[PDB]
Amino acid sequence: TATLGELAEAKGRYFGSATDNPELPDTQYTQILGSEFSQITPENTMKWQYTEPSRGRFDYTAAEEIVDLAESNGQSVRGHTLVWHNQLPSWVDDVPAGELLGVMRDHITHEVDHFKGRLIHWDVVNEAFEEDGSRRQSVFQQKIGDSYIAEAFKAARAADPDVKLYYNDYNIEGIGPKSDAVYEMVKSFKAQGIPIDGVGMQAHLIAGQVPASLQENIRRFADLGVDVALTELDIRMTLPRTAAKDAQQATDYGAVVEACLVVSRCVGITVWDYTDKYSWVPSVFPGQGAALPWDEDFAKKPAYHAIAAALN
Ligand SMILES: O[C@@H]1[C@@H](O)[C@H](O[C@@H]2CO[C@@H](O)[C@H](O)[C@H]2O)OC[C@H]1O
Ligand SMILES: O[C@@H]1[C@@H](O)[C@H](O[C@@H]2CO[C@@H](O)[C@H](O)[C@H]2O)OC[C@H]1O
Ligand SMILES: [Zn+2]
Ligand SMILES: [Zn+2]
Ligand SMILES: [Zn+2]
Ligand SMILES: [Zn+2]
Ligand SMILES: [Zn+2]
Ligand SMILES: [Zn+2]
Ligand SMILES: [Zn+2]
Repeated sequence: TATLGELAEAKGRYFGSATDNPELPDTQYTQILGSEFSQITPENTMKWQYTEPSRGRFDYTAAEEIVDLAESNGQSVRGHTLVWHNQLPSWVDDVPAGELLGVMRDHITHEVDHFKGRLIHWDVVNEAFEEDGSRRQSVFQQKIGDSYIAEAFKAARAADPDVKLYYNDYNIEGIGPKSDAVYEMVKSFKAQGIPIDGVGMQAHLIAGQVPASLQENIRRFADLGVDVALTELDIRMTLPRTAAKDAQQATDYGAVVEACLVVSRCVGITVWDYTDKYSWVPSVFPGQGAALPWDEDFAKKPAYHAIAAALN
């Protein structure tokens, strides 16, 4: 009957999926992508390695294809991601330290300006913290210093006054050292007038290990004056699949969805793609996989039932 996107929208939220250009030829895949979800996130082609492959020369070719596709289906789009230590073209490291801030600002200005009025959110800075809450020592942190994050958000806001600006990261679903650091940063930004509208919890989880403090963590951020979104949701398991593992995964998805629906400022959920067929998990986590609601043959898993039930 009703799709996840329609059920979510009925409750003032979106339910989307990320997708990548190489997947679009798969007709069965795109059919579900366009009808089941209300929001889309470019999995890769909006990243620095693609949009500014050589200094000062921008390329939005691939990203454009995804945005148009979403627009064709009446789906909103989240920009992802402007500043990140990964998938960064090699020339960025060669930029003289004293010039990096200008370069980062420029990269942000061109990409944000280019998609102005077409996206709902922008993951401005991605994965800036270590698990212990300290700053990740990326090229930006090292050469620009602690203010690089704030400067990135300022630059984004200056290029597009209406798009929601998000700080995105993983392992910040539960209350702990990492989410605490993000919490303090957001608190600091609001105090100093640094633009920031939301926190993106990637939610790359492990079946059976969903943080019990998830709901409370989402709420404390909401109380700070920012929205929250689960941006790259997947719940991986150690292969092979079993009815028991599938069932645990279903319970987990249901719990995650309920946690969001309980908090007024949790605006939506995006799964990092929706079918195991194209999940990034097997590639990065050896021996793990089957992390999405649809399996490799597009069969809806028990996890889908749980999500739909939670959305009601
Ligand atoms: O490159 C990053 C991955 O290393 C990261 O994987 C996180 C590692 O800790 C696990 O507990 C998390 O579940 C897992 O997602 O994900 C983000 C990616 O950019
Ligand atoms: O295909 C892979 C992408 O799905 C992957 O996306 C990253 C996963 O970790 C998250 O923390 C990042 O925000 C997200 O962009 O990047 C690697 C690519 O090979
Ligand atoms: Zn994909
Ligand atoms: Zn090109
Ligand atoms: Zn276009
Ligand atoms: Zn342009
Ligand atoms: Zn704490
Ligand atoms: Zn199957
Ligand atoms: Zn069912």
